Amino acid sequence: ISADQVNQIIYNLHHDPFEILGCHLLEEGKNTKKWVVRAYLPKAEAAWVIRPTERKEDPMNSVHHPNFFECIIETPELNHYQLKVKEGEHEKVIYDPYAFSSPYLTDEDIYLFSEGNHHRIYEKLGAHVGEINGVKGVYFAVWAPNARNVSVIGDFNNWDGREHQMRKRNYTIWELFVPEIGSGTVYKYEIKNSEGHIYEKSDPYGFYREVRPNTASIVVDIDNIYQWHDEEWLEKRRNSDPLKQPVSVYEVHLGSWLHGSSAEKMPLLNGEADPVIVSEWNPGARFLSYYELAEKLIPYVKDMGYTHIELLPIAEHPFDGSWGYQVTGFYSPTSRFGRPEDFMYFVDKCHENGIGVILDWVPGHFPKDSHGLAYFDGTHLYEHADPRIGEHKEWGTLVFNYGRHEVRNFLVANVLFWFDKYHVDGIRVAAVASMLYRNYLRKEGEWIANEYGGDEHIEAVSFIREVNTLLFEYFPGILSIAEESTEWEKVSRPVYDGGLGFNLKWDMGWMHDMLDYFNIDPYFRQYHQNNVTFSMLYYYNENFMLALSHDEIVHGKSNMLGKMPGDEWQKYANVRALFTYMYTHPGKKTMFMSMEFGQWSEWNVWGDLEWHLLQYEPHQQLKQFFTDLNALYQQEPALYTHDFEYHGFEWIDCNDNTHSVVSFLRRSDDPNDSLVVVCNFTPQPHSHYRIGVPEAGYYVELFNSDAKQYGGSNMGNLGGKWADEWSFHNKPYSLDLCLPPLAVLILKLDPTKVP
Ligand SMILES: [Mg+2]
Ligand SMILES: [Mg+2]
Repeated sequence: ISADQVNQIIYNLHHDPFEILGCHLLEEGKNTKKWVVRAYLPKAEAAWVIRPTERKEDPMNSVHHPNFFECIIETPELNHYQLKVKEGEHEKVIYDPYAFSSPYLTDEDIYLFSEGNHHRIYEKLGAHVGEINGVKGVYFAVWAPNARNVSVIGDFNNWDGREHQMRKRNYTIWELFVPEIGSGTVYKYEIKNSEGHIYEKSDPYGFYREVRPNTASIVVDIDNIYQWHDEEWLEKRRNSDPLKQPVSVYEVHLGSWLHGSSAEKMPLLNGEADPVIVSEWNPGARFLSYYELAEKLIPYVKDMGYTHIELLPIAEHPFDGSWGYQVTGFYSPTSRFGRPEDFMYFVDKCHENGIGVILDWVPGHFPKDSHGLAYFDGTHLYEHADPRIGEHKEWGTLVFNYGRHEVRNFLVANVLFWFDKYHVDGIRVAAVASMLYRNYLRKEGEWIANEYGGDEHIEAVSFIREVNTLLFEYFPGILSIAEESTEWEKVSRPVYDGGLGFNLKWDMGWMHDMLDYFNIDPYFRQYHQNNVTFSMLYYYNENFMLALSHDEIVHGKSNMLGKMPGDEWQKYANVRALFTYMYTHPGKKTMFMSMEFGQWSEWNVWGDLEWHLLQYEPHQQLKQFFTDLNALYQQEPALYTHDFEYHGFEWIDCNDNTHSVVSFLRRSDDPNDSLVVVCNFTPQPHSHYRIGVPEAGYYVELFNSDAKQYGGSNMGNLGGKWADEWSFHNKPYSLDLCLPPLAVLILKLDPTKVP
């Protein structure tokens, strides 16, 4: 490029920057092509083009002006890239703002979509505000290859689409530009199938929707509604390994954390909306907006000291009682809580407070609701036609055809969509078994094996591996968390080693062992010491997340206090002992709303949590317990730097089944950060209980779950204990400890204490 062309850009004299900026073909070789990417990046000193799917990074060179950058790349196709921009000490990674000249589908878009490789198809499919033939309007496009006809109906044509019949491109996608209409436009697709049957559909790629039980899609100017402030958070995440840092997740169902009064409007960011009544049964109650939740949920979580909030599915879903797991609008955050920008505000505010956001994502199935993806164009389009692989008959739902390119693309681009437009920090997928197995909840003779005569769902395994590959390439440093309940191997291992590509797996065995153990009368725990210790035997096969989730405090299982035996005092002690053990055991941490203040009742999705309990000392003390334990967890490297290395854990002794006592070390990089954990899982206090420690010195009582401020009896070691030179548990030195009842101690050598 020439200096005059550059100067025309710098000084805003150029007639169309898209001629010069973005990705331009220079020449074709035999096997390859020469491309140039150009960017105008004012205030940037340096820049790179990332080809994340190819594992490649090329520097950009300043050309004629310090803020005008060129990068020449030889590669057959350059569809998938990001710009890295350095402004002083700070780096951001972005999509090229000059990637798309035109709002309409190109030959290239349609080709990539057909191969299932359009990682940004949601820029072109759906509804987009744009300019065609010199007029501002909205481009609509939808995949419906077998439709006889498709029309856009909406507010703008009184739901009569005779003048808004769409144009079929390449026998696969319907499009229409509509002039003068913009964001706020309420619309659906009217489809005639091959039999002449006419019916209405929500926009599969729709970015916003009316409030359930209404189903109309709404046009969003998704790139011009919110100003982000989280560049520093995103830089930090991209440049960190979340496996080497503290992850304590507060799991939340947004619709049932806290309700407001339905007698006022729902405040939004710089706006308001009609209240959304939580139900006909509880009509005085409304949901909080994403905006109110940003003002109330985020400081609450910040004060508790959790690192992450995990949301039950917020993709648009018709029925409250699905909890979100039955999705019909994969590309919009539910309108129950306001608008897309309100949710953007919520993620931005989490990032300002140093809190990450994980989404429950549901690529496994979708329900039969006629507004949604089911039998979309008069064929099994999104779902496989054979019900032996295309229905979960026990659930009444449909299974995506993962082998069909445009379906794979729908889902793969969907997971990227939440990281791109909503800046989320991870996903969790429930019931991965449901996807992995051809015989899942199917009886003999009602399923067919794969082409090798196995039960493995080959197309699903392949899909899951592509999701995790692309996710970590485009957004390094995220969390991809799986719950898989059948002992499938290498769930949280890289795809190159034959894994599924998650970086964490819920330890469901650990959950079952812990809740079965603490449910047992203390006298009888001696028959069940294996519940405490067994899960360290398979621990190193995956990167485990220790999750006590929503699923464990519904459907007659009781909330945590209700699972515990004894009087009120012992029930609380049991909770403190379990959670202190969970926070000191190797693995990341997940717990669900209500567990942190001792809600007695089960989680009820039709109401909000029992906040009135925090009027009373016992609930308050348990919340202070969790607050201090989260604080300890972020402050003690040995609790998080080596969760997944042998170095990080060693049993001291775990053979005293008779007294239900176990003890272990946690270690980190610095030997002086080592922690001695001692667990007493009966109400029998011990005056003198010897534990081997690795070195002489004073061992501080860093934490004691029986402290009086947690609702305990306040027994312990009055600040700490000097190690005797007294061989015990194959260790040179030992502590003569007081063990409080139904309690866990954490002790740390203070190597600079005065003898
Ligand atoms: Mg009509
Ligand atoms: Mg209530």
